[PDB]
Amino acid sequence: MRNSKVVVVGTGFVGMSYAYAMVNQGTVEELVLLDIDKRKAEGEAMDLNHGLAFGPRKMSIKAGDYKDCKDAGLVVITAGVNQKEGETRIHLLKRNAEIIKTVVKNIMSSGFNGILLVASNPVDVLAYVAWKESGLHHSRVIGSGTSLDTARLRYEISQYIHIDSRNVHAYILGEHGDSEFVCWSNANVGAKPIADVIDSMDEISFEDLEHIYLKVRDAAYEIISRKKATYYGIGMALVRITAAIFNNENRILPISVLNNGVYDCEDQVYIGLPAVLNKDGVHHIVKLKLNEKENSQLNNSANILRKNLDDMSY
Amino acid sequence: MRNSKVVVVGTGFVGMSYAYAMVNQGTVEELVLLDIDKRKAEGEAMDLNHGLAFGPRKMSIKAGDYKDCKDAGLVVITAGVNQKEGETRIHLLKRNAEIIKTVVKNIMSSGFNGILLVASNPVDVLAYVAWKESGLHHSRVIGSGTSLDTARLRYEISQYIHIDSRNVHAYILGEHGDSEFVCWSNANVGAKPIADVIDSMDEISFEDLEHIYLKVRDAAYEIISRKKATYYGIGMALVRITAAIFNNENRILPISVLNNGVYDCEDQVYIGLPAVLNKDGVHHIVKLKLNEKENSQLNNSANILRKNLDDMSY
Amino acid sequence: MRNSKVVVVGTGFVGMSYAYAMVNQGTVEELVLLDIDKRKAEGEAMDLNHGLAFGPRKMSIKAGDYKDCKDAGLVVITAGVNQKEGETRIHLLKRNAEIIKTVVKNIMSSGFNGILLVASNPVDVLAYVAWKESGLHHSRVIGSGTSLDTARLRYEISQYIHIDSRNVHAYILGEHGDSEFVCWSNANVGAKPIADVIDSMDEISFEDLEHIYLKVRDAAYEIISRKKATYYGIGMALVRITAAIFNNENRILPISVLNNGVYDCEDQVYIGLPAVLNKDGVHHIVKLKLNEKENSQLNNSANILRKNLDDMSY
Amino acid sequence: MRNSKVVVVGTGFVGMSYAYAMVNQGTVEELVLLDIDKRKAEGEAMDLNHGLAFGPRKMSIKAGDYKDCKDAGLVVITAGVNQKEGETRIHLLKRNAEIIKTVVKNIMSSGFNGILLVASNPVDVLAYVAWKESGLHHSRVIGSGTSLDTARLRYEISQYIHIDSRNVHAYILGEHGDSEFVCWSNANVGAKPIADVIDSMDEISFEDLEHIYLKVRDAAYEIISRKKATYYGIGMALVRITAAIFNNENRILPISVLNNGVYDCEDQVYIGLPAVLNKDGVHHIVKLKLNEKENSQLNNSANILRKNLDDMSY
Ligand SMILES: [Cl-]
Ligand SMILES: [Cl-]
Ligand SMILES: [Cl-]
Ligand SMILES: [Cl-]
Ligand SMILES: [Cl-]
Ligand SMILES: [Cl-]
Ligand SMILES: [Cl-]
Ligand SMILES: [Cl-]
Ligand code: NA
Ligand code: NA
Ligand code: NA
Ligand code: NA
Repeated sequence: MRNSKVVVVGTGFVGMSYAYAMVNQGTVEELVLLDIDKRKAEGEAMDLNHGLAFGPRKMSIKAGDYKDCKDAGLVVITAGVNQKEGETRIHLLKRNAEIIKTVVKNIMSSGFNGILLVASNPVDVLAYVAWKESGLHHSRVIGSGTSLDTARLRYEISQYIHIDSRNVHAYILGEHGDSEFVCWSNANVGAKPIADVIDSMDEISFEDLEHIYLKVRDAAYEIISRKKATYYGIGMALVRITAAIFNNENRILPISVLNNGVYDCEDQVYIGLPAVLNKDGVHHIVKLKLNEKENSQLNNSANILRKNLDDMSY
Repeated sequence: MRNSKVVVVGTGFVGMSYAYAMVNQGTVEELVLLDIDKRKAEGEAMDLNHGLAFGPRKMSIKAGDYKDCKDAGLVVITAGVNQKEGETRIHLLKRNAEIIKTVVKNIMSSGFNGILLVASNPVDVLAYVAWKESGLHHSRVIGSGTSLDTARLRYEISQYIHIDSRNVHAYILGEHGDSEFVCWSNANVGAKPIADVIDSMDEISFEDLEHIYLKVRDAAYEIISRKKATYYGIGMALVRITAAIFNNENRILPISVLNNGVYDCEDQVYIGLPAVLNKDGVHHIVKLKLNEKENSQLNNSANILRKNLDDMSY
Repeated sequence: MRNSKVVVVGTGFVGMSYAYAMVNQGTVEELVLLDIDKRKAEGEAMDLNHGLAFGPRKMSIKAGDYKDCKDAGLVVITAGVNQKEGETRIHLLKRNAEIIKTVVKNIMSSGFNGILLVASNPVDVLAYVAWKESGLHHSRVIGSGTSLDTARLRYEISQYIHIDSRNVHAYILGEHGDSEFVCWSNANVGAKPIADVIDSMDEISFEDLEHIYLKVRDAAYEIISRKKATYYGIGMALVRITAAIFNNENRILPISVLNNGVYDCEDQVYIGLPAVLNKDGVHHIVKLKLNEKENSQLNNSANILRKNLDDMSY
Repeated sequence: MRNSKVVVVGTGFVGMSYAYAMVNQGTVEELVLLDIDKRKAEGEAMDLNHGLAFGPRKMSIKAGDYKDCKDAGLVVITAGVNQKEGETRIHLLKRNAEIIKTVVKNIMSSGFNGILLVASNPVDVLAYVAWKESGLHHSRVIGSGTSLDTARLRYEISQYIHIDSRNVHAYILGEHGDSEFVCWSNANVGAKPIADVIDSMDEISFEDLEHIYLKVRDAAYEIISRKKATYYGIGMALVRITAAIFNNENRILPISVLNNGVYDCEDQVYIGLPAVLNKDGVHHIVKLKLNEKENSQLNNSANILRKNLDDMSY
């Protein structure tokens, strides 16, 4: 048995770029848009529906309510708030946790028993929050984690070596935020280790690697400073996560998942790690052999998230 | 010989929804984004590029300048301005005509010799302006016209009769604006005339038709009033027009084209009519047998646009 | 709830062209191949599986047994036999009916409760046979009927008027065989009636229509005489029927369906008529207004099939 | 500038499975089929054309002659002969070399200046022959090499570890034939080296690797013995090679290429190696660090092909 219904909670540019990308890719049959501003969600459903006669797939799209979650295979949460003038980061963190809690309680009230995908920032902490408040098994609750950071990394590398970015197999791990890091010890192009690529190609050197990490680190800021917000990138990352689940792919993607003893960092954190996705959610987390530097960086990143969660009394 | 490069002029939500939809559909290989705010166009190119590692097609995407138009197969113009406090409609009409003129002169300076597609509103008058200022043959300059209105119509009909909207073959003709009208005399579902569908199906009646026309008429307003602007719909319409040209389809779509004696309304207006699109642009305009009411409505619509153009001293 | 499993019974070139086309289009997730020659089905599954690492969709493909039908959403039957030296047409007709009966009993034994799609020839009579032997409701048993004849017709017309064949909306109706006929009274290009197209375009005349009918009539023979058998065409027709069902499209396609009083020809025959397909099978048969000639031709075609069925004591 | 025309020479099941797969994937716009049996090629073009009204892309498909190669971007050669009763392997090798020579001379006579892709067996020797007889630069002449063997390898590995085969990044190198070998030293799943996968997963062990190599070695025989010939697998491999070129991907695929000093085996052989493909053909061969065993195996494989070529007085 298979499901083909996704509910999107929050119709800001992240949720709607995701929805539009799904419409253009024909990812699923049925889409339901939820927003605290019901009129806005209705307008967004009109605007999506009006392009369908030109789209690749027959779809059913509507604005709905939490009761529409009941038989949804996936709910994607993008809701949250922005820092107010004078507001501390812990205060805001707590306001976003309360929003996620409320969304998740409303989703669970419907009878929903599918998978939760959190894209709201800070995504690692909010995925943990959603996991705890949902009562669901952690293999059924994920966050988008470093999937977009990873796509950025592949893009940047591809510009040095002029190889299809889809042939670049390297991950950003850890917190989706300032403490993320590149796993260079397990990076290849095609089947070829990155260290060998560096030795072979004049196009890419050791110095470029640190530059690329910085570019990946600064990418969100850079986009926000130029066009107010970033959303096309995450929209396609969320589509890809969705497709791995509905197409039952057993695809390896870096996403926010509960470590739970897989890596030797903090067990009780959601954090960006490569994981196998299929129709049932997370099949398992892939355990990479990290070098000493990367393991240290993963520990640092996990400690940071665990402190955040402690401070939110989670 | 084939081209696979599109330039988008103006990176507001219409131009960028179009670009993102192309990225998700893999419509063409190469995309160049132009905007008077160069930093903004650069941010938009970053945000699109970051989703490519998850996209269906290898692409080259960058922010560029008018010189990048030189070997573009298609330039899509979305630039323009909004009414200022106190501004007359003729004043604003003239300010938009001057913007189009300037864009088009800059495009032609590059050596460009491809096709122009105008999506800026009011699209029928601005397509005529672009045609005149470009010096190009009118088969190489088009506007998006009533292609989106037509998709809306198909969507609305599909909701009554519960048939795939892509099986609904009916057009909105005329001005993309208040004087557009439904061509009911040439409308079918599958191969079946709409009048026969009405007789057969309890699901749809003569009264529903006038309602559907009103819904189509009010659709933009409705969306704008709920989410500030409409853009997902036109984005997919522009993709479809683009695909008909780059895939050399000889596809019939209702778009803004120079009447030029095909219908018996004003010859010297661009107006929404069904037309055959292929790699060379407009192969010919399809001439439908209109009934007396529709012919009158087309004349009214053409007269309105011709008066607009006169008033702009075109 | 949605299904994504198809079983193919008979792995000759029709069944396997269908399967390969599905693999290349990514139509469904799961495919099971059945053949009385188990080793052959296993070889075909190997050969399909080996292309998947290059395919657009993750799939599960295997050779199986009738018990694999139990949770299949669709079983496509292509099994049957060829005329032996000296064999009468009624004898062979009866040998094919017994094969279909046996296949269908074996399918039903599994607990299967999905949709049956018969492609074996003569498809209209064998669809009726499959319907009767299955015990299923007639909306859940169909044949491929004149869907391919219809694609041929659209192709031929497109070559005269140089319009995308997918914009040509015209049907072949009746028996998939010598008594099929073109429904010219309900034929259009885009939204434009074919009679108007003829008047407008020097490219197509009344004389061409009879020629086109003859071409469509002779197409199978022509292909068989040049490459031994026809199978790429039907393979893509079967994919399209499958996609209408699994994508729940409410798509109108001409297929073999039980008339049952919809048209005024024989009620108890399966015959090629336009029908609405969705995830539940046939939603309804579309009733076209036929002209006097076409109605007569449909009656002739139905009488022929009814005589065939009588002669088989169905 | 971009091309979108492919010519297929030889319409047996390899050439036609390739063509049909392209039609179902919409790989290119224009297809021309050539065969010494012109009637057969015409029948194959009919059978393909008849499915287009149901296909994803508008296409132009016809049977043609060598003059149609003139503006083709790619010619795919599948022509050749089978061993006769009593015939030595060197005799037959020479008969196939003469066929390739004749095809290639006829292609070059047209004015063709695109890329040659040889799929005829033995593909490595015949790619060299085509290269020499064509007068073209070796970056513009390739063979399908071990691309299919590689897809088989990925499929087999995926069945042990239950990961999307498209996440399995490992190559078969060398002769497409008995002396091919797995490059285990440069094999990963996602970004994770295969040795680490073996250590982590109970699902796959060192012993399985030798078994998998044997399965890959025996795959063609196995399929041939069950269904007479193998062709669906190579058909999709050829599509993938084609797509890398027409979509200008800079994609890494293992194909037959002229070693020419890249690896330290024989310089003057075509042999299966990973290579970067884009619109211009082979950008460069990727040089992997091979371990001692693999380097020896590559040398053995190259020596075998060089002896074959010597024996054919190439
Ligand atoms: Cl569903
Ligand atoms: Cl939001
Ligand atoms: Cl291009
Ligand atoms: Cl703008
Ligand atoms: Cl399923
Ligand atoms: Cl069979
Ligand atoms: Cl071309
Ligand atoms: Cl051949
Ligand atoms: Na280097
Ligand atoms: Na009615
Ligand atoms: Na005519
Ligand atoms: Na193991």
